[PDB]
Amino acid sequence: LSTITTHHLTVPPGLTPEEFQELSSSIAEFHSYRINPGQCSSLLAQRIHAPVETVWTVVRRFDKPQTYKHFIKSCSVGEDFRMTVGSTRDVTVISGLPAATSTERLDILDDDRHVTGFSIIGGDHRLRNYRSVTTVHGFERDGEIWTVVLESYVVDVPEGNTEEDTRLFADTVVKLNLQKLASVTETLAREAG
Amino acid sequence: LSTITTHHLTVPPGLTPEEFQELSSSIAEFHSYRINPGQCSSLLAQRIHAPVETVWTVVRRFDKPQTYKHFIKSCSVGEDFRMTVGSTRDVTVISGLPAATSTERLDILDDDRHVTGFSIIGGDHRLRNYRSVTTVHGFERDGEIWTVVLESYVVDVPEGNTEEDTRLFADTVVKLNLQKLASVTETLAREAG
Ligand SMILES: CC1=CC(=O)CC(C)(C)[C@@]1(O)/C=C/C(C)=C\C(=O)O
Ligand SMILES: CC1=CC(=O)CC(C)(C)[C@@]1(O)/C=C/C(C)=C\C(=O)O
Repeated sequence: LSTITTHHLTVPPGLTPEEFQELSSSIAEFHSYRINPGQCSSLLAQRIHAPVETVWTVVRRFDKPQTYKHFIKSCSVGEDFRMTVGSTRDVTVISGLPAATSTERLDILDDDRHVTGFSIIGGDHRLRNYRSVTTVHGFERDGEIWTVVLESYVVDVPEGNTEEDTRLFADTVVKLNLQKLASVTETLAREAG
Repeated sequence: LSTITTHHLTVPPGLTPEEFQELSSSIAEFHSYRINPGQCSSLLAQRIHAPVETVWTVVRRFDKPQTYKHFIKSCSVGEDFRMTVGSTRDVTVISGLPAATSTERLDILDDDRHVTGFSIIGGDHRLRNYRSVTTVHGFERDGEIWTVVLESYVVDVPEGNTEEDTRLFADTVVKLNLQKLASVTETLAREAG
């Protein structure tokens, strides 16, 4: 029947084992899900050579996904938008023609622990039951500093598609956006200001 | 009625004016098209800190688009594939679910001038009449060497879509793949071998 994910029990690509062992409790706490037979889930990681708060300042901007995500034509939150759990955004995504619309809900926002997450709750695309969580972590070794971002999701496998294609699609989207996040924040860190 | 494109008469993003003035004859020769009212066309550029042949070795691999393009699940050319004008490839693209299929024809392959191009001639997506050309150019200044890649396309604007969304879609795809090309070839150049 239902199962618990195992992301917190194996090393995700692009993470070292030493890094994983430092993150294993966070992965258990924030990146575990109970999933049903029609669902899949994945955990992706991205190392970033920038301080945590530099990365978090970008990651946390629910109303400006275009700043670290590809193919965002627009994102609207409506005036009086205040960043609070339950707020929603309408994203127009130009990954194809016509452009897709995704309505997304802010699920988590913890500025102290550097955790956020959202759920897709409308739109005209095929990803159903999509929910993701992103956490940001600082590392240090001999005075050197870096960040690891972890992003996991759960989603329904769409009718007529395999889990492997579903995971390949969502994994590729998340991985490429994490690479943009790394570039944007490493540029920020390099240039200071 | 029909018009000639003007890419060879203005500076595309990410190119310096000095670079453009060196490339203007190539842009006129390889990146100009006669287009009809229902069509749009764009020219994109990418500077790469690697020698021309390092970039060209990758650009020229019609059967391995996955090496510098995002979201390629597979590409099949069939046994006895020989790289000749008229050869075709079946690309499966995982930019959405279900994955798209594009059947593409090799239009140009000039290893001396570093020119290639392809036309989409089948599949189950919406891009109709898509044709692109890619050229690769070497620059030198005071012993320093770099490459510029130019990629242009012509495509039909799909029913119910604006030219601006059509250009935004194709421009973003091409720009992001040119960035992967730059990363892949700059890594190659940095590591030599
Ligand atoms: C890029 C794209 C293409 C689709 O077909 C679905 C949807 C529009 C939701 C999406 O924005 C997917 C976004 C995902 C998976 C994650 C994110 O944004 O963190
Ligand atoms: C990424 C993608 C999404 C689509 O919806 C159309 C198609 C499948 C053709 C495509 O491969 C487009 C590829 C383009 C424009 C250029 C290329 O490859 O040089």
